[PDB]
Amino acid sequence: VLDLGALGQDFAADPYPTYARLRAEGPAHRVRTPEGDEVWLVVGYDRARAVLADPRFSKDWRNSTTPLTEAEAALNHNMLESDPPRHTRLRKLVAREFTMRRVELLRPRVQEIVDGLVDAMLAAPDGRADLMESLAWPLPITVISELLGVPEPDRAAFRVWTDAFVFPDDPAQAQTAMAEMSGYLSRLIDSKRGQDGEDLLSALVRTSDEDGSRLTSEELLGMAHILLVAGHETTVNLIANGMYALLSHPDQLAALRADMTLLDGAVEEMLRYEGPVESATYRFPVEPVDLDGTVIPAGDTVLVVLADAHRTPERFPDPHRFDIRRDTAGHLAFGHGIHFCIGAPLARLEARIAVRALLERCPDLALDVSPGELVWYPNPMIRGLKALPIRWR
Ligand code: HEM
Ligand SMILES: CC[C@H]1OC(=O)[C@H](C)[C@@H](O[C@H]2O[C@@H](C)C[C@@H](N(C)C)[C@@H]2O)[C@@H](C)C[C@H](C)C(=O)/C=C/[C@H]1C
Repeated sequence: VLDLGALGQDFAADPYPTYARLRAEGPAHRVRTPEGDEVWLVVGYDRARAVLADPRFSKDWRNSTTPLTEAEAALNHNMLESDPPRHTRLRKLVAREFTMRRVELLRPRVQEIVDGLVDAMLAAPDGRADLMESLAWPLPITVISELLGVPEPDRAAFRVWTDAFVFPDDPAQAQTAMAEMSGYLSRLIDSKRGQDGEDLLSALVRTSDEDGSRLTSEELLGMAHILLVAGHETTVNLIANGMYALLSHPDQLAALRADMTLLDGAVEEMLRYEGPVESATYRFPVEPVDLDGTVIPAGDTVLVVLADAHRTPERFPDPHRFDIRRDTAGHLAFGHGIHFCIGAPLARLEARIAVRALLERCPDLALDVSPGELVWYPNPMIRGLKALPIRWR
């Protein structure tokens, strides 16, 4: 039983060697996450892609040996933590809001938010800033908050709750944060009743009130929570991890600067090279599963390591090479199967507009600290930085 906790920041900063080491012996391994969670890891691209879409692996806690806590049980009635038919029904409720055509209409506004954030950033007399605080965090929370209808003065509370979910001081902090967020969402939800709002939450509230059978109040709350949190810590880290990748690879940054039509390709390679999701969300086998000899008992917690999949040579030649011109087709940065990220088009839009704005307005943009000085968060499911110092002329 490998204990990831005893590996420290060394493993947090560069977990790849550890994963590949495990991939060499087999596809599934038992480990102890930093928080003390005894879980299973699935490494290797082929096995990883298969498991993500293998119906034998449920996301419904009723099939999990580990029980939900009281505060967690208040938010699990959402699509990411359910199997069909519930999943089918819940996702249908919002699929239409996230199509590429629907998201494209948001381009003008996303552009506004980015230009404003960059305007403010370039106001620094020293030509220095923390990209995490100036853009990576502000952009994502602003967009999703406007789509759902979260008042501006309430958006700060989320960075706090979100942090307590990722790198909580103690187990209790996370639980308290959930209870608070849970209480806030219920109040936000109730405040929309009778107000004729046209934001997504208001529509959902109307749907639930009209027929509690199509969307129960537990699910309304669950839906509001998943849409706000599943795309927060992820888009934030994509922007930051992606810019770090570019800034730590001068040659690639130059090629993109020279030819901006490589942008879309650059963004995909960022997802594949330094995607924010190191490990997918909890899966629980509904029956004992045998992965090439290793048997994962029913009920155990399983984590598909997307990061290791992205470094499998057979799938991505010269894995450790960050190449924006590389063939990325097949990466699992957004998952695979029925739970495939519903916010992918919106994630891609924000990332594309943010990367272009920095390259075209920050002359001689450069990393303002050495790669080795950067600090990464411990949590195995999330790949993200504590801060990203940058500078320009
Ligand atoms: C670059 C940013 C993003 C990445 C890399 C990402 C990644 C993922 C991944 C890996 C999954 C499935 C994981 C699993 O199967 O356990 C997923 C699911 C999901 N994502 Fe994203 N996501 C991002 C942005 C977004 C955005 C912007 C939203 C919100 C608008 C969002 C909403 C969701 C939801 C609600 C699900 C559940 C889908 C379902 O269960 O049917 N994601 N995302
Ligand atoms: C969709 C990929 C990202 O994951 C999340 O957003 C997960 C689902 C979210 O997980 C947990 O949030 C709690 C508030 C409720 C809990 N459930 C038991 C009711 C749910 O599993 C994040 C808060 C967890 C991780 C740490 C994260 O920040 C994002 C990870 C992405 C992989």
